[PDB]
Amino acid sequence: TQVCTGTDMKLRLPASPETHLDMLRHLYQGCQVVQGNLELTYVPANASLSFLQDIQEVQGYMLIAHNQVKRVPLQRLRIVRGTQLFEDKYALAVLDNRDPQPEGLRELQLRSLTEILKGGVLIRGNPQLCYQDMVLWKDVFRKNNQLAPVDIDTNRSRACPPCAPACKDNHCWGESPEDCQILTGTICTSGCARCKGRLPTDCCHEQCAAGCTGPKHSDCLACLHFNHSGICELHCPALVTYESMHNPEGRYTFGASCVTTCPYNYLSTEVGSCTLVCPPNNQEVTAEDGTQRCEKCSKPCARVCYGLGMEHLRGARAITSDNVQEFDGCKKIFGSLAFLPESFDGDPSSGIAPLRPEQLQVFETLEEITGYLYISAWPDSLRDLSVFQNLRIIRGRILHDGAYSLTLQGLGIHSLGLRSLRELGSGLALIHRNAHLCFVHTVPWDQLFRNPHQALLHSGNRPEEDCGLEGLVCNSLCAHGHCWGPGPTQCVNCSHFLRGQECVEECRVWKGLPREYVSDKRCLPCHPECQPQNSSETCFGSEADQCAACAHYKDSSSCVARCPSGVKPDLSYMPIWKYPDEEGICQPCPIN
Ligand SMILES: *[C@@H]1O[C@H](CO)[C@@H](O[C@@H]2O[C@H](CO)[C@@H](O)[C@H](O)[C@H]2NC(C)=O)[C@H](O)[C@H]1NC(C)=O
Ligand SMILES: *[C@@H]1O[C@H](CO)[C@@H](O[C@@H]2O[C@H](CO)[C@@H](O)[C@H](O)[C@H]2NC(C)=O)[C@H](O)[C@H]1NC(C)=O
Ligand SMILES: *[C@@H]1O[C@H](CO)[C@@H](O)[C@H](O)[C@H]1NC(C)=O
Repeated sequence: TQVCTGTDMKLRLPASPETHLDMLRHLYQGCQVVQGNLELTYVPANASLSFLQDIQEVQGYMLIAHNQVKRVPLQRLRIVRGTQLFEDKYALAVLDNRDPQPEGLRELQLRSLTEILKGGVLIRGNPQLCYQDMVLWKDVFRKNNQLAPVDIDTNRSRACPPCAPACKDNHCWGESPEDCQILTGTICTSGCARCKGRLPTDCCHEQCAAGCTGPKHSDCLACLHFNHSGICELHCPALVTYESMHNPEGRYTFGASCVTTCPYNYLSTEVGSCTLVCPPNNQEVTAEDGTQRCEKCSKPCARVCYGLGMEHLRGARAITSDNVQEFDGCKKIFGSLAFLPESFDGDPSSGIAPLRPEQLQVFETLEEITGYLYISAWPDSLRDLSVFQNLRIIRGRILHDGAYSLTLQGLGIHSLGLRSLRELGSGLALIHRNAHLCFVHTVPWDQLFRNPHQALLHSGNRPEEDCGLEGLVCNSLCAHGHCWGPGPTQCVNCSHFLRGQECVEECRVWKGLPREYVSDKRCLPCHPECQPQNSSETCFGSEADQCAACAHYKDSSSCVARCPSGVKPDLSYMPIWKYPDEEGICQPCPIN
């Protein structure tokens, strides 16, 4: 697309360096607006970072830390809004880009960045870096962001070449005549916050953010608040106008844009904003057909199951013996599930018992997670993720490290067993360091994804061709070779009939055990009082009334194990007394 979602990993090491770059690539390739924080970290010496080259806007902060690359190609980046700040104060943080000694970041080259709405700048520990002190920062910082901290270290093990002669003022982002700083704040006339030149004819509209092509609200380089189809405006048009009526111009706010409709995986509020999370004392209602909306509860909200990151589990790290039981009977969890080594080791200092595999069945009910699933430890006695057999959707409205809606890491599992998983609402799946794990590639991951930024990243599992030579392959009854584990329960779809959750070639219509009838490709058992037929069907439905014939006795039209002796109909005093015919037909007893 063009709008994408950033991350939230701060300075923490990537779990998967073998995969980190792929991740950055899948998140940012083609992306123009990052909603969230743009965090580029631990990029090695030779990485290609060219998938960053379309980024024109960061809504949160931008963090460039712990890389060895010499160049970070962000020359189209126009604005960092700073709706979130690093260390709660910096819109731009460039940290520790060096090697343990020549490598390390050399120039920032942010030659399009003409706007920082909120927060300041931190540049520290970057020993090859030049030109960090030749930016006029206060031109960059919005007029009312002028007191933003500038904490810019210039300790260097190299000599900086000057700003190229062609630079009209002595300001630049780098040594080349292309990296000249373009000034759009400090050079303006009067009460003009942003301009394209020194004259008032060059003033930008007040609703523009980084600069302009001309004077109009259709000529902005970026919108200060909201882009309403090519016009920057203070507000999106209301959904309702005042008698009060519906407004056919109505728009929803999504980021710095006015949208006709909320994007996938988002909820609509009455006031027409889009959220990942409802305001307090709301409920999520699924319009019958796809939509979800936030609606305030007139009386007390129905009791709901909160997972990690949410309400009283806001600060909780992991599912544990002290908390598993809060999930009994839960179909929907608002929040996330994470199972870490601590979950299964316990902690003898708090007295926390290790989580027993049996306790995990409290999840057999689970159909939906609004946040993420993160599994970093799992019992060795559980060969698969079968306790989540009925899990249908991981929404990924909250994501681990702000990137992953499904993580399985360093586990001993042999198969997945996630047999109901049909949807990863957003975020990436990361499945790595599971040395005995097969049936990863038998899953049709493209079918669970919902945007083109999502992918499965994988490494260190069992090679697929090594599984495929040991008979760990999809059962042959699974349609299209798609399955989640070995055997006939693990199909994504059955090509034939299902008996319970087992895929079978045939129902027991003529042959078999207890006899069966068919209904919607489903093997269903005849009543136990039906007599199995040697030649024909044994039943045509489930009830005692629906047998070819009775194994024991018959009462009116249904096959029965015993004749009624003294059975009283609901609201009657008169009991029925019967006895079986010589041919097994229940007849009325001659006495009451
Ligand atoms: C990144 O680039 C450099 C430069 O090509 C790599 O260093 C080279 O290593 C190869 C392989 O042995 C040598 O043949 C070159 O002569 C080296 N060049 C240098 C720096 O003098 C470096 O290994 C690369 N780093 C990564 C992350 O692979
Ligand atoms: C505001 O958003 C509009 C989208 O409505 C952007 O304008 C479109 O940009 C695409 C790709 O850049 C063009 O192909 C279309 O011709 C444009 N359409 C419209 C509605 O003008 C626009 O760039 C954004 N403006 C700002 C200031 O960010
Ligand atoms: C950079 O140099 C000065 C003076 O030599 C020193 O006091 C300062 O602490 C250094 N910066 C860092 C990385 O601490």
